[PDB]
Amino acid sequence: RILLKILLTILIIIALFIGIMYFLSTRDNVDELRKIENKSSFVSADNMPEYVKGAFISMEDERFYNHHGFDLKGTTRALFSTISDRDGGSTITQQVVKNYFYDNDRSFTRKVKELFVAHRVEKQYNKNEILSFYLNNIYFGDNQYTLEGAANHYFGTTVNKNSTTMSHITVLQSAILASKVNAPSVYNINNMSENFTQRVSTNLEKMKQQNYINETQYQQAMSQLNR
Repeated sequence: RILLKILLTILIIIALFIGIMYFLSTRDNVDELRKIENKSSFVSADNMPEYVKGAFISMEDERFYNHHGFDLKGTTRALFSTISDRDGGSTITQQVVKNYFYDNDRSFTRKVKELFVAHRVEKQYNKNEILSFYLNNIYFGDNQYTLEGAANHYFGTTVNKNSTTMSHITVLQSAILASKVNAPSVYNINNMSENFTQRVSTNLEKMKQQNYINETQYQQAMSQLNR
């Protein structure tokens, strides 16, 4: 029975190991997202075609508005399949937090602070705006980090439903960007591979699957792509 108590001490010590981790979370603030809500090229979600929105949602989080900034079962399955696939499963929120606080370093201990920062944003930000902070903060093909910052670069078009200037966003251009979110740099948006071409089709299929797009619009995104 003495052995079943040493399990305690360890777990309690793992338990407090995660306590201190909270202690650390403090030093970084929640406020950038308004600053990064200003940028050389900026946009908001509620002023973007929904299929652009789902172009990433479906991909990085099938049901992003449903979770409260954490996909505990899919995320577990995620890290359960990372080691078992080497191929989500962190939704859209944390992604921002990652790109926000710690771009240079990767770690588990980082993986943890990360989630404390996950709590701190759904509670300080609506699930539409965080989504947008996501898009106006990420790495695209060339040196672009907002969604609009690459839109004109590559597609010379616009992610604004409103935009009367630079051609309306297309569907068959939107998956390509869900790809982008991690696509660089082995994969390139200028000259693609054969497995590269593979994914967006998958990516699109969910936008169809989870119905961010009806049927008709999908083949017109499955035709112009193979030419």
